[PDB]
Amino acid sequence: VINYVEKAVNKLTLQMPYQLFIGGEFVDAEGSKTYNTINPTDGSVICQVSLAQVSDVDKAVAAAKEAFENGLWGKINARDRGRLLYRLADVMEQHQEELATIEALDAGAVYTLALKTHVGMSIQTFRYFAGWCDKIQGATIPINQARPNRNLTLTKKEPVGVCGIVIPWNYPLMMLSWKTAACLAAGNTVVIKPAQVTPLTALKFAELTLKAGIPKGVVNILPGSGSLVGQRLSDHPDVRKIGFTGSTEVGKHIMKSCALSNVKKVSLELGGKSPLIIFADCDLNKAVQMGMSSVFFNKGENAIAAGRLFVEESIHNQFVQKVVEEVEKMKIGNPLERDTNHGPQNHEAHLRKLVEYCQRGVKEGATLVCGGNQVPRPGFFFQPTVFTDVEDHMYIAKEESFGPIMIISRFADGDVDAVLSRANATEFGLASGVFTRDINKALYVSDKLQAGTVFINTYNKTDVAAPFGGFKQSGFGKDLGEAALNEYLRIKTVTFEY
Amino acid sequence: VINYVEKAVNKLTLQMPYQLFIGGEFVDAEGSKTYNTINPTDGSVICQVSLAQVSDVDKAVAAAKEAFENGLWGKINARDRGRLLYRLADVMEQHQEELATIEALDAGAVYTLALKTHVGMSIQTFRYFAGWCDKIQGATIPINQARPNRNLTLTKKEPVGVCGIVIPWNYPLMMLSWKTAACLAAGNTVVIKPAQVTPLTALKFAELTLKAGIPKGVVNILPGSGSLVGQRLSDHPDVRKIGFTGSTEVGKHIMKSCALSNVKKVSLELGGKSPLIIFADCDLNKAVQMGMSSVFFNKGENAIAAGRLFVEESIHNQFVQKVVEEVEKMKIGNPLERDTNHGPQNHEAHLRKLVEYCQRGVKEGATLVCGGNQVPRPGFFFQPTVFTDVEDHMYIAKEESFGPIMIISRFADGDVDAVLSRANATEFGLASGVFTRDINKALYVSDKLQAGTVFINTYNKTDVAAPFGGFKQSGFGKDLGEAALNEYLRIKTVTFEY
Amino acid sequence: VINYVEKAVNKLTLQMPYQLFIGGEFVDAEGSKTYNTINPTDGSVICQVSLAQVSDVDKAVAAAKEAFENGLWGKINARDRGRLLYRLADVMEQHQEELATIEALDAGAVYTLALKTHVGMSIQTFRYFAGWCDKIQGATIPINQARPNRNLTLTKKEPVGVCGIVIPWNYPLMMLSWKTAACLAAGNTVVIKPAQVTPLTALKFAELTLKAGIPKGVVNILPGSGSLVGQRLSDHPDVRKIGFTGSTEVGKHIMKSCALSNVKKVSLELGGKSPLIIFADCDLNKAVQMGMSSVFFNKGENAIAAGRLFVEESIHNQFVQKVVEEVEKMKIGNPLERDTNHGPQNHEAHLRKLVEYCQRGVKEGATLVCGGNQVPRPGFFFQPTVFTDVEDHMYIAKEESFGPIMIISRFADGDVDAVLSRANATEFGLASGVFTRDINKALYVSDKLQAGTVFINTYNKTDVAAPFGGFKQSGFGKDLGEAALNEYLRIKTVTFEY
Amino acid sequence: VINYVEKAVNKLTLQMPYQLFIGGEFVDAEGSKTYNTINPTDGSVICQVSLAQVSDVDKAVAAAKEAFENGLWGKINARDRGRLLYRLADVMEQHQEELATIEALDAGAVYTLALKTHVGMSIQTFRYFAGWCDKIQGATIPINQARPNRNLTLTKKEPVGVCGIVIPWNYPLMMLSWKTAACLAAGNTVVIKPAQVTPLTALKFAELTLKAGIPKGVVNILPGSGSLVGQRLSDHPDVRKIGFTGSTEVGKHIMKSCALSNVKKVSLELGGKSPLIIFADCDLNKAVQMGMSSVFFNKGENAIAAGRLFVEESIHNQFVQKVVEEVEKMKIGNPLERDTNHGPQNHEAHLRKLVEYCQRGVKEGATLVCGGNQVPRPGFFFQPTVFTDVEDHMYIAKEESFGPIMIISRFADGDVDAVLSRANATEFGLASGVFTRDINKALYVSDKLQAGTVFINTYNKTDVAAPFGGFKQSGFGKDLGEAALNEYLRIKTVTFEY
Repeated sequence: VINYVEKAVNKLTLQMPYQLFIGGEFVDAEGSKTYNTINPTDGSVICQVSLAQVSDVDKAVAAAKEAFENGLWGKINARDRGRLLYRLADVMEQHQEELATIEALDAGAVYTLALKTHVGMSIQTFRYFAGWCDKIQGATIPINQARPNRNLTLTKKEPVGVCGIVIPWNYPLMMLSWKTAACLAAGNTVVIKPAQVTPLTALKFAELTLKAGIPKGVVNILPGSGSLVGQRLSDHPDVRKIGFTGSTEVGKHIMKSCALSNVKKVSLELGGKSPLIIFADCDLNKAVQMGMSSVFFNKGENAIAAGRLFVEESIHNQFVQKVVEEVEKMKIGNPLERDTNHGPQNHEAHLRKLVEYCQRGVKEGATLVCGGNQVPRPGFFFQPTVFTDVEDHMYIAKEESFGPIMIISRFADGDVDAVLSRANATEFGLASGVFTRDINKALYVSDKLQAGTVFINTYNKTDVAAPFGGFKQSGFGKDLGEAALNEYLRIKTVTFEY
Repeated sequence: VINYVEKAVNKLTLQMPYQLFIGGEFVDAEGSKTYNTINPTDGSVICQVSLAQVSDVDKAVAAAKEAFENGLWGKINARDRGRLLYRLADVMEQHQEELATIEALDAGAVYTLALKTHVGMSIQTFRYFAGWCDKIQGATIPINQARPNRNLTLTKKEPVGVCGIVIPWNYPLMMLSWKTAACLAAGNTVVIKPAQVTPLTALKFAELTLKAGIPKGVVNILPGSGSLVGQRLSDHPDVRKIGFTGSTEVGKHIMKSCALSNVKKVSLELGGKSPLIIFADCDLNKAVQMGMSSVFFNKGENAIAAGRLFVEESIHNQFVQKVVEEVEKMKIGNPLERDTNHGPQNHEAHLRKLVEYCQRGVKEGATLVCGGNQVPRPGFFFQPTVFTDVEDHMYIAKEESFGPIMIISRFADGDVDAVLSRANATEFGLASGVFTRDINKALYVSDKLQAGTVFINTYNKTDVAAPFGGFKQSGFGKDLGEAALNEYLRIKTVTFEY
Repeated sequence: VINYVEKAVNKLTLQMPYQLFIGGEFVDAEGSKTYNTINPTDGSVICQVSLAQVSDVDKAVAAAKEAFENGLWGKINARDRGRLLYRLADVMEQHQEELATIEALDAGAVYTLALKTHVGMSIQTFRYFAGWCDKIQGATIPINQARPNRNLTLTKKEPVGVCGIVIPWNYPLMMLSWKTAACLAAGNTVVIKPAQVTPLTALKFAELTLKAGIPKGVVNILPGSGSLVGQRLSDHPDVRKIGFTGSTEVGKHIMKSCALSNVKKVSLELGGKSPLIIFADCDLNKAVQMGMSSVFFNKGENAIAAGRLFVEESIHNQFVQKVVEEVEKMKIGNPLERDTNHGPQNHEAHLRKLVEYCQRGVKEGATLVCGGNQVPRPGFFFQPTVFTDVEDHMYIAKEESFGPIMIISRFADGDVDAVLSRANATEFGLASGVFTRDINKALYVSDKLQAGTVFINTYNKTDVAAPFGGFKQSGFGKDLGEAALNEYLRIKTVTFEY
Repeated sequence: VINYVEKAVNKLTLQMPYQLFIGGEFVDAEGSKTYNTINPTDGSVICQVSLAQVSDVDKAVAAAKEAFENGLWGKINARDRGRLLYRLADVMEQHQEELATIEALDAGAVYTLALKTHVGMSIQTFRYFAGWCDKIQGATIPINQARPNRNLTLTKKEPVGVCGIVIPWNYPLMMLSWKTAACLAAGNTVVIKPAQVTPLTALKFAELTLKAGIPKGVVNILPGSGSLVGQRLSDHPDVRKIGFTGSTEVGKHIMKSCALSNVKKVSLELGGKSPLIIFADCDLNKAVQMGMSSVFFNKGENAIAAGRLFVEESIHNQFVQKVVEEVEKMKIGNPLERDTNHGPQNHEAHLRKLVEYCQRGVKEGATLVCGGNQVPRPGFFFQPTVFTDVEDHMYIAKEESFGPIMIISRFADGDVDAVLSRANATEFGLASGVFTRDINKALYVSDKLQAGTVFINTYNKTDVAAPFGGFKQSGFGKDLGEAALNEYLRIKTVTFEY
């Protein structure tokens, strides 16, 4: 039997695992060490969670290696790996209310959105990839013939083997799902590190894999310190790939560590400063609605949020009046209250960073139109904010808030290429967008924008079939889509002579 | 007008550029510095070659950058880019004897082999990749629809931008062309660092890009020091991809610097210790021919040369006897002479290295059945060598020689799984092969071998359409085939709502 | 409520629909016309079944058209259409014991096989294709830019629309599943025509689509005379694709009909005379079992069965001696009994042709080693048959039997192209096989065989991922695999200038 | 030596073969039968051309079948096949002035346009398809494993064999180039039947294949009666694929014949009546330019000609007036005059049909704004024509004219779905267009149009990489694009057990 932290909320009896998941069992960390996970709604401790040690990482991994090399996962039909992954998806759906509640407690996700998206997309993610398992194909290739002889050349797609994935705290389960589904669809086994601040949906997902019959060893979760577990996953000789989403500096270190050990393959999503250009000839109310969302969605803790809105001169003031009208209507509150629109930031230290951030924006000269402060109520809520008169040299033009702060700039009537470089000046390139009703503009603007995603007349419109990843200092590699699969596959060439 | 080093050799008149190619002109390095390049057939100094300085690397990068962003190459149709690359290939052909002659002098490549393979394949590459330009396609993806609205999602494959590629010395022009043709075809610009010890066909090549009409600044070439130029390209914040083939420790470092600067994408080809497994049921005469070749091809300076031969008990002795018989017959000598089937080694330091290498095999217990020493003639020639009684723990069973040293162990009659396991006991994984007439062992062994390429009843049969790359510590990324392009393209997702 | 035929048998209580399925409701045919369906184990009348007339064909088409054009199926996400098909597969799984049993009474399929294979594969078929729904992608293409402007070119894969599929009687549910599942996955709607002699499992399937939530009109089934429904569907101006499996004469007329109406798309799969070539170096006992199965599986009623076995002189006599011993251990009997392994032929008329066929086999000079006659018992059973001494010019060497008739020819030891030649001297070309331990023989033999599928050391090894169709007069077009989707999709090219 | 018709014209001495081209040699038809080919600039006989008889067809097929089965074309590497086809484009380039004059003579194509587009695009198509040869690739597929044994499934893509292709007269060289290039690229051989009224460029083409090194018998050409040649090819037992482009009645008959003989494969491109919908928010003047071209290009002799312009009510009259302004500026005359805009129709009988068509438009109530007549001068000119007040039931609203006839209908402001019905109420569906500055209608009208090509803010912008073909009664199959290659290839699934 599994030890749970029981807790009655949202009409529910939650049963939450709080330990390391290694080898298909929940165990305490070495020397029973633990740490506190914190509910951002009121500041309380939710419980104590195991704190992984170097020798626990070694066990997660030995188990991942054994499951891959000798266990069932590596011996069964691609189609059957499909079945299992599609079953895990049914289980996740059977437990959806419970997972969205846990994600609301653990991470401050407004409960309606945690159902429809955090958990909703998690489920689509496994179901999509399960589809791929028996549809991953190699090639036969018509090479030159060694006459008087004959040659056949074919390629076999194979799994890379044991993989370490490190997940961010903005959407704990969904991001777990994005990287894990693809990784396992390709026939790998995995050691997962959820962020230190958000371990709970990972741990419950762990248990679901048991409920789903996924073979002992295939999934191993290690909550705890990022630089203890992330570091060792990178150095380890039996790990062949690291998937990393997170901060830039930590990214660089990770790739560096991958290089120094065994030249493991590495993915990196290091956030962004995504531009959104809004011309005069767009549909303005809709630009307001979608503009607001491009910033405020999931309390701005969103690696592709619009980090700079460039609004055409002649509609700028009208756009700002309208955004202010609508911001006053958002309902800030507890994530479990059904009428809540805008919930807490994820943890305390981020709320501090948000405060410091808008302090500095005011200092350096920008115009603060609303918000900027902690909301006066318990927990870690932050007021939806709007800056105008942002000039390209300001820190709030260069830096990623990861919070609900709308940073607006003007550009001149009909002045396309100039606004284009302003928008391209960054060393990020994770996403971008443009609103206009003119087709020429839209097409042209999407060619020139130096970002991995261009949204046209919509925003935050990701999908499990559509690949996701940045250019430049946002990193490289994709999550979601056929393309995702390639990070977790290796290609073998086989050339016969006969 | 271009300065040349003129030489009457091989019934032609080589006219060799010897300088830096930067932005369309041959120029001297900073401070007019130069180094000598040496002819391995006689020990003499072919000529003086510019020695590239940090400020030159930067000038080469700035010109690659201008050409990508504001040059014609970035404006022209994909079809016309293809045209230009087919032209280049025609020019290369028109100069085939000169290029193979240059390569004979600079690298010691036997002229016939050079003409057929080094240059032949080179020309095939540019031809192959030429036809890819206007067939590089993206996708349209049926995403869930934001009803009542509609969504179109598509992808654009786009060039990554300024690239830097670092070429080894074993097939100077060929290796250059494997990497450049793919890079160029995807629409990038390039800065190429050929090995210090082999700069010559790379500068001739550069002159040819001029004959071909490749716009100024698309190709730039920088002979010089490996660390000086490699390190600078790795750090430069305008470079976005490194392609690298070379030694383990250098590669790791390259990958490190890529991480610590701007998360530039990277590729690593790091050689191997490739196992070749020979079963008593193969055609034995053919196995001696192909087996010998698997080692001695291009005097062993070959990244997928067979590092270890495992030969079945029942035929081990008859197999050795026959190899020895056939080695006696090889004419070693001047690469320019028609009779010659074995050139000198590339350079002096690699020859001394092969000498230490075989002493070391003897000290540790392996039988030295022939060769082992420098051939007593001018230049840097090495004896085709054969070792037997080689135990799994020996240094020469683990380390990559890069020379003509066939290294043979036995295995037990019947013992399939056992041998696979010893063949897989390396942290290399570049290539492998199996000889046998049995369909069942061939398919099974090819599954179980842990390497990027598996040759079945042939060896060294690469082709411009078949992807080439390692697993484990041989690195990652592919040269050749369609897969090679994915290394030099990026995917932008455009998602419209309407 | 639905009118059933109830039947207690095999320890279940069968509930079998028996009417036209049209617009999601079972209805009687024009003027209440009916015909009888005969149990082949005993010749009795299972029941009356509706007899579709012309006005019914139009009603079914008119329903499919409305459901494609205005109903949910043409409006939902590709992703969700996936879910409906995975759901249909789970419903078929839930009624699996019952479907196997209807297939036993209706088609004389041995129960244990009907369950593992007819039903089994049918489930995989819907699971596999449900997978494709949202992995069906078009392209983005790099056309020449109309300077000084820009062009964008993409392709959208769209459904074809209303399809008619005509299903054979050999594996009724399975072959329905084959063509239906791909058709639906691509977003089409369908009118299905099962074989006059095997309507039952189709009609029960029609009911299960109700349980799965498939919108009304998407599936429609019309039992009846093949030549009336078949005729009308292929004439109808609102049907845009016929998928057909059946005989040459009928297939031909159908294609002719598609042309004279509205130039509908067609696929044709017209049977086979598949050569199996058995080499002396093969594993003789496996060769015998796989040989047995190659002819006897599903009492030979199988478009891909080995209709000639060529055996190498040195092992011919020993092969026949063994085949005969095995033929003799075959238990013949009621498909419902656990220990039966050779059930009755599908229907009387077919049984009669099998009789006529061996009459001519004997008349024309072939040695009849065993069987070749109706088993004396009731219903329609036929005796496992083996002919040896078959000469190329003979009727039984040219015409497909589609019964359990093994037809053997010698070929001279070591004569490969000569037998290849004989194996290819047919206007069929649907499948083939070679048994041999020689990789070289195996690979060469598979190049040279003029056939849609080549098996190597196995036979009847179809898989839902592996495309299935013939060359020459056996047809064109694939079932199964990614290739299947192509027969049911159109490609639209969109070219913008901007 | 070949027999020429020598003509000094357009500063050149043309050398025009006039014989049948069978097996690499030009020859008279059976009993030397000939027919004349008429210059439509002045109605003069150009010269007499051989007239293919049945025996002749058979000879050509046999020469193709021999070349495919046993000749060089069949044994070479796909890469070497690529090369020859590239050489073929080069020879055509060197002859490009000559071919364009020949086409100006035989087809009345304006010389400037024959050079740039008729011949230019031909040159492109060969170049395009040459690149595809060594890049046509099969699959390796993850099927379920027959445990404890193992399985390998792969697909080989192979040629179909002898093809027959029937070429229309409107762009004789170009159309021939379209089908022949992909056909040859895929590995097959061919009998090409040019239009009876336009043999000359096809025959000049055949000479060129000689110069190019195409093996004797890969390309066979048979000028003469359409019924005689095309009908024989369709029934021939040794032909395996027909590619047909022309008229609906002849197309239907062709498909029928493929069915009746051996179920050979068939493509049909059967013309269009393609709608071009112009919205009031377009650029008015670009619309009048692109609009005029959409109809008048190549004298209206164009399968994707805009057969109806639907102009939004509010901009109609301004549009019709501007169009009249511009039609009066078009210069009419000799195809060799370098300032000609509009040349003669292709032949008398078509001129005569243009005349009748226009009478009929007026008779049924449409408004003749200009033209609708033979231009009085020698040869077969027809006036550029504008019709207005066209209504949905009229004959000229339904029938394809294939002449230079603008047929305009108004449509009510701010309806969109209602103009789509009108644009879709034809049984043609080859092409279509939308002019609009508004992205939302553009993307939506592109989905909704039932045609194989949608131009958006441009027209007639085909391209060798972009697939061309029809839906509904326009036929099926593609020319141009990767997807054309699959009309000419078959797939072999090969399945191992081991």
